[PDB]
Amino acid sequence: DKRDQILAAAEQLIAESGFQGLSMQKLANEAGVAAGTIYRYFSDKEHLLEEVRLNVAKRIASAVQAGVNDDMPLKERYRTMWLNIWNLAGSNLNAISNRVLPCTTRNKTWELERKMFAQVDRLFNQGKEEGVFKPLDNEVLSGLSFEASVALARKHALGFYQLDDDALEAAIEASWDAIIKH
Amino acid sequence: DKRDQILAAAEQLIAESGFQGLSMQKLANEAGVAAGTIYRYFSDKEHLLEEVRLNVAKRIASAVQAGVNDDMPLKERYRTMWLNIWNLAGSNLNAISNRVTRNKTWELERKMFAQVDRLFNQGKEEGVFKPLDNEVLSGLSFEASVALARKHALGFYQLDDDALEAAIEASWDAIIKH
Ligand SMILES: [Cl-]
Repeated sequence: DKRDQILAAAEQLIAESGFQGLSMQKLANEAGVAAGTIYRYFSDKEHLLEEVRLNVAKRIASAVQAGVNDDMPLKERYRTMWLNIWNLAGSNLNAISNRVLPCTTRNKTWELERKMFAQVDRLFNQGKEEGVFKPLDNEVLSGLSFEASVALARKHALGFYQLDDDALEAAIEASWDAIIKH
Repeated sequence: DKRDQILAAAEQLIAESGFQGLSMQKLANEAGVAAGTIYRYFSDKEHLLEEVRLNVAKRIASAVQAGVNDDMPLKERYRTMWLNIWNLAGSNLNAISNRVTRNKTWELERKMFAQVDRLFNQGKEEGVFKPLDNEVLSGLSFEASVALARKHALGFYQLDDDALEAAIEASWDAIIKH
């Protein structure tokens, strides 16, 4: 089964030179398969692209959630994921997803991707249940904390500022302030 | 206006295809000119691109700081900017900026956002804000406006008014001392 190999080649090419650039021929060349092999797995370029988006979302979700267990205290689960996000900066996953349609597909993709972040939801739900977090939708809590520090990571990896360990922990703490009740 | 036409065409191609779809041939064709005319008005693609970046940055800076008066209270300026950012989402201009360097370019760009720096410097000097770097303070607050606004413009998630007000307060919590 060459599906992952093809997705890996595809993702590399998209990271490199984007969605619209993708050639089925170079894909086959880079994946090391005949063109015909690609069509045994994907009906056409457009279906391949959707599978790429879903596959990138799945990898991000497992990277973000790596090392988390729901036994940890809330703040430690938060810190772990926050730091996993920081360490994704400069990766292919970030590169690809910073681009990502109609809205039959657009909403399909969005909905399928949300299901993949089950431990992020459990953190925010548990926090709200415990009276620790502000009572906002998990999408808002995510936007105020995790999703925003993608921005810090991005701007750090691109050189806009250097952050020492004291400074990083200060950033983690400040973002926690955004989501906790005061 | 011919120069400006080329610049607008450049920005449009970039909005559609990024810097990787910006070839001089494609631009000539998008602007309805010969490629020579491009070389005449900019010297080369690098210089065309620096002008695109500066143009786009100035327009973003203008939008971000619209209606901000330096004498108003700290939190009022904050709110105005947070909402200005929110309303950039889904725009033409945000598209082109998303897709877009020298030290001189960055120095010139930063000067355009001087009000944003004065907000953070004044709040730190007054003991209101956490003593962090302005880029970090901005990362902790206004980038929440960007993330939320994006998801919102895409039609992914809808924030009613009370929720938007709460989100503005929450992101203020990130940057103030407690
Ligand atoms: Cl096969």
